[PDB]
Amino acid sequence: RFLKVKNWETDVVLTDTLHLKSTLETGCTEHICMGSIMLPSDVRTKDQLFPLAKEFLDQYYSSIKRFGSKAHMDRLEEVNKEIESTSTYQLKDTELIYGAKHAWRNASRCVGRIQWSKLQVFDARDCTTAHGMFNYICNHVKYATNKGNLRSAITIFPQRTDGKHDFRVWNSQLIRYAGYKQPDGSTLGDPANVQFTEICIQQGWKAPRGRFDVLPLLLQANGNDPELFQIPPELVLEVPIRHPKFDWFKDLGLKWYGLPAVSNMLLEIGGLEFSACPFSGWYMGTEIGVRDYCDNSRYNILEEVAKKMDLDMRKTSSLWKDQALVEINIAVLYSFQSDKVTIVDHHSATESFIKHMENEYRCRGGCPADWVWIVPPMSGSITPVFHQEMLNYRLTPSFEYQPDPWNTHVW
Amino acid sequence: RFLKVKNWETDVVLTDTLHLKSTLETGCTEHICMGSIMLPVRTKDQLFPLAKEFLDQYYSSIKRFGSKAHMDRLEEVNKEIESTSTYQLKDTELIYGAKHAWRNASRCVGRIQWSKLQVFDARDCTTAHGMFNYICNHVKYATNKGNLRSAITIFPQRTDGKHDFRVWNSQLIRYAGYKQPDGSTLGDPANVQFTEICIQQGWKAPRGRFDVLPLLLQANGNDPELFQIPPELVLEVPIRHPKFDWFKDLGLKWYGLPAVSNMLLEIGGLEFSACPFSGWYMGTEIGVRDYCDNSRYNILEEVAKKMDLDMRKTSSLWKDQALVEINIAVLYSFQSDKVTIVDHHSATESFIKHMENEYRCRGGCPADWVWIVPPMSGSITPVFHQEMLNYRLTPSFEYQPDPWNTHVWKG
Ligand code: HEM
Ligand code: HEM
Ligand SMILES: Nc1cccc(CNCc2cccc(OCc3ccc4ccc(N)nc4c3)c2)n1
Ligand SMILES: Nc1cccc(CNCc2cccc(OCc3ccc4ccc(N)nc4c3)c2)n1
Ligand SMILES: C[C@H](O)[C@H](O)[C@H]1CNc2nc(N)[nH]c(=O)c2N1
Ligand SMILES: C[C@H](O)[C@H](O)[C@H]1CNc2nc(N)[nH]c(=O)c2N1
Ligand SMILES: [Zn+2]
Repeated sequence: RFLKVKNWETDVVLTDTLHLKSTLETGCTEHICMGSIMLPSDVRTKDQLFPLAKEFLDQYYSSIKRFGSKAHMDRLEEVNKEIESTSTYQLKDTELIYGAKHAWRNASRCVGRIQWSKLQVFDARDCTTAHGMFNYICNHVKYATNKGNLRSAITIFPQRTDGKHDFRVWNSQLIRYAGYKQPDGSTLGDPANVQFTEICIQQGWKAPRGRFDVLPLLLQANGNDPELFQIPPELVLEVPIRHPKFDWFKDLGLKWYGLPAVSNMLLEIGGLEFSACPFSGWYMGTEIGVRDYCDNSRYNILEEVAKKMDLDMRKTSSLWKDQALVEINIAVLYSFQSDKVTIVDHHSATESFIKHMENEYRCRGGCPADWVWIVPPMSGSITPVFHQEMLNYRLTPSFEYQPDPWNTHVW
Repeated sequence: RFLKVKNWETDVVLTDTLHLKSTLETGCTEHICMGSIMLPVRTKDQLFPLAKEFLDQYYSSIKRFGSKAHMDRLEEVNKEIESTSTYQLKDTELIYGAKHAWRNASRCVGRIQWSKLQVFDARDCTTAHGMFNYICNHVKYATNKGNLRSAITIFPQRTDGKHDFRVWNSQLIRYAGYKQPDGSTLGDPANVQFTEICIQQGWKAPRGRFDVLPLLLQANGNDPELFQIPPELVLEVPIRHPKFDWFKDLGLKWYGLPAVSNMLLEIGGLEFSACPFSGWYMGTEIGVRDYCDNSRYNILEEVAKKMDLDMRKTSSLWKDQALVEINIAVLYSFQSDKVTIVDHHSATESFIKHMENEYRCRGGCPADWVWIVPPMSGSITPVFHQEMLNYRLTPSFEYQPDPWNTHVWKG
């Protein structure tokens, strides 16, 4: 039970002991593996909270080489007393930064984790209003965008108290394109965002009804009704998509935004639940070119591109979809690189992740990793992660999924 | 207890109850997922329950459960076990078992075909020469002048583990590989170790780039013997590209018949250690893995050079572009020569239909996402978006150790 993972391309064997620190559950059993299920899975009682805090503070003081020290025991006692009285507790800034960086470090589905320690943490726990949230988010977007030299960042709004006063960003990402159902049956814009684009309109948002309309922010503070805000356009950096060989590619009229900023997850540190914690990095090209542009349930541009390439679209075995998919992804990378906007291709990112795995096994004893999500959605087996065995287990602090607010909110 | 899987592209939800019939273990636990691990002399004691379970399944399928034929057969097997320590399957039971081992193969995307398997009973075989004759007839039947037919040939079951029948080849038809003194490899790197054993056993190697390996066959626990498959039985396809006239000059060819020969077939507790089976290729097995794995023929560089791509930086996706062209050439060559092949779009679409049908008529379809998703263009195939449950059912195909590591040499 000191498990080993083999890379079948290189025969490198790593030994994993970190999984024995794991606490939460995978969803699998000895009789059935749920590793391809998208998502397995109210306030914390006074009891379950102190063990959670103790375990977190134990690993925090170990990381600063002060395990079993005066400061350690004192902080343990201090939090112990705060919980006994207040039925919760507040993190020190140092603890908050550590917790957020390690929630990313532990995100087994994230291929970009070699960067985990270079995370800018914005403490927004003093925020009280949607207008305040808007201000914090604009500052985040501007800092992270950095005129195309993207920088990772997270903004952490106040923690859940009793489930009635939740801070929530209702958008799934800070920047996403609208989607509208057409009278004929098709969809203009992003089909993934049709219900959200409806809620915004069904809320007051005057939609331009374009193909790439930046959605408004929909911000919930202290559990009140959410509020619409328009992100200043000069803060939304966008890349027009063109192809270094094909001039007609520009004519397609495609663009995408530079900042991937996920805003609907829940950050758990020491038992405390941060329901509003938008975070951002930079794109891997396939997220746009493969999934955003070519998923059948998204922009689904594959037919158009192949047609303009004059490919034989009559039989699947001509691999016209594969041919078009590559060209699309060459264009995305070329466009971002041309406009000096940070982006990583899937070969670079998976090579980086293999090196990160080696680092984590060496300096930490392991790295939880979800093969189903780490292997890119194109050209899987020519990237080094395809041939890498991975162990998936759930460490804390962590980012977790949470329900969509409009299914919960007492309106 | 019921379980649901969701297709996130179509929102189709399916309900699995078949996992309740699962006996064997997955390797996972509630605290770790081993879903990406490649690999996670039975006694009288444990054998009759395994037989009973199989015969219950068998007689259920023919709608004779609890019949006099069912009960008599159970008695007959029981007495045969207690008296002879093992038992013999009827021909009907063997055919059923072999088909269901394929039906239960959670890593196999081609299972829509499972009920159309030609089963060759080779349980009367006694020598390696007899094995050679049985395998030649299998290859001729399966090849069928390019109109491939699925087949399996089943040699005698294990007795005391000291008299195993084994096919030492990993596949019936495979190309030799030769490590050169300068560190380079001629032929197929995947087969260097086996090629060496063959050469040691007296095989005169042509030392070419595409040399069909000899069969190395072990009967009744004796030392294995070498045989050369008649070249007229080995159907091969020269690889050319439909637009690139220079592709032929790469000098590539591949064999037509994929015939895995190193797995163990388990039926009712009986172990068939030699059970070669064959179907037909999905194009990506050759074009992605065989040709473009860095640890295989690895022709990506040559193809990319002859296409004159930007090979300086990976973000030009020269590797991705060359991969698509190679896979176009594989499918084009096979189809032009009327040798059965299936592209990864057709094969995955069929699997989804198979899987839905299995959920309807059987209550489930165990499936290993990590293996079902093709090694290129993963997300533009429908299985990428399909949730799957993996669990172990019997009859089954299992891995077994390579014989050269366990064999006791006679001299
Ligand atoms: C800096 C560059 C980064 C890159 C290239 C990157 C890349 C990726 C990719 C490709 C995925 C798969 C998601 C999908 O395919 O839709 C992913 C997932 C994820 N990323 Fe990273 N990421 C980066 C930064 C970050 C940061 C800064 C955080 C948090 C602070 C983070 C947290 C996560 C999490 C939690 C997931 C998995 C979500 C889930 O469980 O479903 N990532 N990332
Ligand atoms: C009829 C056409 C067939 C096609 C197109 C097909 C396709 C495939 C593919 C692509 C794989 C993944 C293997 C890899 O990528 O290395 C696979 C796995 C497998 N196939 Fe099928 N197959 C076919 C027939 C069969 C037959 C006839 C059998 C047995 C009688 C079989 C049993 C298996 C098994 C047991 C595995 C899992 C191997 C493992 O766990 O390593 N297949 N198949
Ligand atoms: N309908 C629904 C509803 C719920 C869940 C899903 C699953 N749907 C996949 C998904 C959902 C949410 C986020 C996500 O992405 C994660 C992510 C996180 C950080 C990143 C940082 C940088 C970067 N470049 N990418 C990142 C991606 C995937 N679907
Ligand atoms: N280095 C190592 C060492 C140990 C184990 C492995 C696993 N190595 C993958 C593998 C091994 C053997 C066979 C195989 O293939 C399965 C298969 C079965 C039937 C097929 C029918 C048709 C078709 N087209 N393909 C089939 C593939 C995969 N690797
Ligand atoms: C590490 C991982 O288990 C291994 O590389 C697997 C991944 N998925 C695969 N899928 C298929 N079809 N064939 C393979 O050989 C593999 N290899
Ligand atoms: C069915 C499957 O769980 C689902 O489609 C997953 C598969 N792998 C993925 N991998 C990444 N990186 N992102 C995804 O959204 C998904 N989707
Ligand atoms: Zn699992």
